[PDB]
Amino acid sequence: RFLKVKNWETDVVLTDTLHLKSTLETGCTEHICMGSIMLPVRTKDQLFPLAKEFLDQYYSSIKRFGSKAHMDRLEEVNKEIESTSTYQLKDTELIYGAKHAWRNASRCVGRIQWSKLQVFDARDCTTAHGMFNYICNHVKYATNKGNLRSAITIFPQRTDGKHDFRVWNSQLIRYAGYKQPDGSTLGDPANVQFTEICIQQGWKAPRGRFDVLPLLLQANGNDPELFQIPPELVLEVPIRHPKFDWFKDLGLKWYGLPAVSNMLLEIGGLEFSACPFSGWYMGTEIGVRDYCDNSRYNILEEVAKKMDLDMRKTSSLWKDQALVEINIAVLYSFQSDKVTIVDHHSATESFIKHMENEYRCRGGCPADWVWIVPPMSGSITPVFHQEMLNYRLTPSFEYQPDPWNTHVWKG
Amino acid sequence: RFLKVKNWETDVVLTDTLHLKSTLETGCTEHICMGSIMLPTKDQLFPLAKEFLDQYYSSIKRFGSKAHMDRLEEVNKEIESTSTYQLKDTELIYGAKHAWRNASRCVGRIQWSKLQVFDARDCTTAHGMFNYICNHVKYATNKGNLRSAITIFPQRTDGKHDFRVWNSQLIRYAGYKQPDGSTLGDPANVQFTEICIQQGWKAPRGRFDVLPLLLQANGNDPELFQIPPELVLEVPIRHPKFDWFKDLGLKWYGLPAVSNMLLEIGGLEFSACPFSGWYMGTEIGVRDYCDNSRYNILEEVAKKMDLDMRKTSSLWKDQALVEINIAVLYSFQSDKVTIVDHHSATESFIKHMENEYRCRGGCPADWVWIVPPMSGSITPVFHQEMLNYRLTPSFEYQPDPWNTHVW
Ligand code: HEM
Ligand code: HEM
Ligand SMILES: Nc1cccc(C[C@@H]2CNC[C@@H]2OCCNCCc2cccc(F)c2)n1
Ligand SMILES: Nc1cccc(C[C@@H]2CNC[C@@H]2OCCNCCc2cccc(F)c2)n1
Ligand SMILES: C[C@H](O)[C@H](O)[C@H]1CNc2nc(N)[nH]c(=O)c2N1
Ligand SMILES: C[C@H](O)[C@H](O)[C@H]1CNc2nc(N)[nH]c(=O)c2N1
Ligand SMILES: [Zn+2]
Repeated sequence: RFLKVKNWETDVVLTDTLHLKSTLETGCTEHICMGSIMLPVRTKDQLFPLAKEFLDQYYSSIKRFGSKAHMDRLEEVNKEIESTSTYQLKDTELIYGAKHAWRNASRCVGRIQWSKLQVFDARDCTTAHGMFNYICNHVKYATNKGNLRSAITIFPQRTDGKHDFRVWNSQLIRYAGYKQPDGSTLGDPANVQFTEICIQQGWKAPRGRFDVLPLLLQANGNDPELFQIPPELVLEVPIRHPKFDWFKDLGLKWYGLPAVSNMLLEIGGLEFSACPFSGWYMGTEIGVRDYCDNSRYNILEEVAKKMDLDMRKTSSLWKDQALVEINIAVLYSFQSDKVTIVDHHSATESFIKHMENEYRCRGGCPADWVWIVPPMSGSITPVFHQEMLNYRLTPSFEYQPDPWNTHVWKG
Repeated sequence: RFLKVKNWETDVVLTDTLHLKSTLETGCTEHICMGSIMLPTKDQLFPLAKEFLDQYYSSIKRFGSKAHMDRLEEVNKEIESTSTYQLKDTELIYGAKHAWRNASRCVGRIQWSKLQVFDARDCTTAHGMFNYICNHVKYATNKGNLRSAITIFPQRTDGKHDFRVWNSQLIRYAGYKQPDGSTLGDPANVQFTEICIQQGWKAPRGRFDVLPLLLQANGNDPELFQIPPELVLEVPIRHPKFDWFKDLGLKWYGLPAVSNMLLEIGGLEFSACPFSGWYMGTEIGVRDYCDNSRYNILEEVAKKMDLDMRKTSSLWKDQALVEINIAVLYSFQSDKVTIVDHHSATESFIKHMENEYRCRGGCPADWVWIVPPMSGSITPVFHQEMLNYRLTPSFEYQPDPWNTHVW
């Protein structure tokens, strides 16, 4: 079967055949669409078929499908599964797998970059201290003094689900949040609960608006342990505005390295529950979401106050006005300090070209419109007008529940 | 079976059961989501009629009453004999209000029960259609104090005798291709603007020429009529701070009135059913003015603002977009023509959702259309999970008639 997507701005029509390779379920049915729902121990039995699909994909990509080397590898993996109930990926397979999870990530606007990914193999890691060292190195390599490079660090896979490696932080670098007795929050409201766990674990909190959280790291299913990232490894940008000189006195800064640490990487049936990865920011993630969400730093009022905007009626678009200025400041600040950042115009335009290329060479590009369209100025970006098909390919990145909800405390 | 929706800003969780009454198909499967795709007999008619009359009699609290049973028999007898049936006035009013209530792409449904219904089922000619339409336009406009309305022409029969309004909206501006290579006026309507000239319209060939109506009665060839200019309320666009803005020569019409959809009530198909409410500001200022394939005015506005258009990262498009939208709202407000901003509209829709969850057990909603085309995440709808499903009565898209009609 063949499915068409249309771009309503250009009349370009594309044909999807790749969706035929899709296995996992979407959440949707013929009766209900769940496209805006945020979240819609394997046996030998189910594992070998998952391994086989994967290795067939891998061997096709290197143009060796059906080769003696392909067949020997199937036999070898088969025999490893029947003997040990699991198997180990070769380095080449791990790299290919991790690149493809990113390529298959339908919510990611940054995928033009998928084939340039530094893979760090951390499968020999055994302790929390080991994990801290690997992560420090990842941070330093990725930051590259402002000239950001994409990377992922892959810790040992799940075995019986009782010995999982996990990073408890949702991102490697994030700011503390402190709920006050009067109901107000200091710092990032998104991180209150995690900040609380850190404090209970023995973190001494500075209690300011921008305290970089400590890493909380779990190796081999053990209770997690705290570590401070060396501050000299944590690149930060003070936010100022090209024309507004009072902007600096708001006291805003942000970190340069966005690095997701709470997802699960699946490759050929194997589950890597600790696989932190990082790229670089699109400006709107900080300027729109982190600064302007009501449940985040929520700076719209204060910025609009200082701007002397008419704040008495929403119909003045004071919020919209202040939002643009904040986002201008973020892009200007990163650019001035030579820290890699991309604006939402350039990022969406590059995504469109990537997507078209993927249709020509791969037969499709799964994409989640709800996420791909930026959270400001939607329809003046070309993605707004782009019909997209969303479906699940493996290898993949998956959401996993926060570990403090599941962990068996050992004491 | 019982599904939950979460708002990620407020933590409010709502439970949906209304979807279990869902009937039509979405386009999506377990393998593929099509959420962002724009277009994804006697035996057949009676279940549809029964389903409808059951919900109608349930709504007036007479489910399983004698009047209920009597009406089901009457409609069944009429189908068996005539191969169709006619709605009581009460059933028409209810059906049309509920089609709006079930419209998952409509942010404005808080208003659903205040809908003036104009029964035009006795219409027989294009001239008749024109008279009903002018009356609709004048009633709804109300000198700027807009009132929601729909006018409903006769239902489909053998399908060779359809009533259709060929315009996509009652009021829209002409579009003309030029030797120059570019486009004058609204590029969205070029094709239609040509069909009108092909039918004998003398086009003024300006930037903002109100199009003629092109009305099809009883499956006949369609005819042209100019809406009396004094009935088309228009708004000149100025900025509260930028003096120069007015010199761009921009204006828009006050009445949005969708005329190309198909209203389905209890299995019956009303193919000409123009309806109207009032504008959310972004439709005009973001989409009509700034879409690249529309009036596409960002380039010119940014130039007057003397912004740095050298690089995309100066956010010059974004700055201009905001001012253009401030102007649209200000102009409408100054001339006392109803308009709603996207903040107030989306806030209203959240309240409507909560009302519908407690009262009805849910609210079908299409997040891709509900979230405004600017400033998405600073409106509350961005953070609201929504479930999308199809209920009847409903409004459905139908293809442009010129593709289908034979002359
Ligand atoms: C290289 C520059 C990149 C840019 C500009 C970029 C852009 C983005 C953005 C804006 C989002 C949505 C962010 C949000 O709203 O939370 C996203 C999501 C995502 N991206 Fe990227 N990305 C980049 C690199 C990467 C890399 C290196 C990976 C993994 C190897 C990745 C995988 C993902 C995944 C799995 C999601 C979904 C996250 C979730 O479900 O929470 N991206 N991308
Ligand atoms: C009272 C003021 C109203 C407001 C502010 C409003 C708002 C909107 C908006 C912003 C859209 C998206 C339109 C677009 O972007 O093209 C929409 C779509 C729609 N609305 Fe409303 N609405 C109003 C009244 C009505 C009425 C009176 C009806 C029917 C009786 C209606 C039924 C619909 C339908 C069927 C759609 C989807 C149209 C399509 O698929 O093209 N709305 N509404
Ligand atoms: N899948 C889910 C489910 C629930 C929650 C979440 C994280 C939310 C999504 N939105 C806010 C927060 O996620 C914030 C982190 N997102 C950064 C993604 C990114 C950008 C650039 C480079 C790179 F490597 C990675 N995900
Ligand atoms: N369902 C479809 C499919 C294809 C095309 C379309 C019309 C397009 C969609 N997007 C722009 C244009 O629709 C025209 C604008 N629609 C106005 C909706 C509205 C607002 C306020 C009051 C009221 F009565 C009606 N619909
Ligand atoms: C409910 C809704 O799905 C949710 O707010 C989504 C919408 N789109 C998003 N898009 C991105 N990129 N990131 C997000 O966190 C969200 N949140
Ligand atoms: C491809 C995508 O579905 C298309 O651009 C949609 C997106 N959301 C929309 N939302 C509204 N309200 N109106 C539209 O015309 C569109 N267009
Ligand atoms: Zn879907």
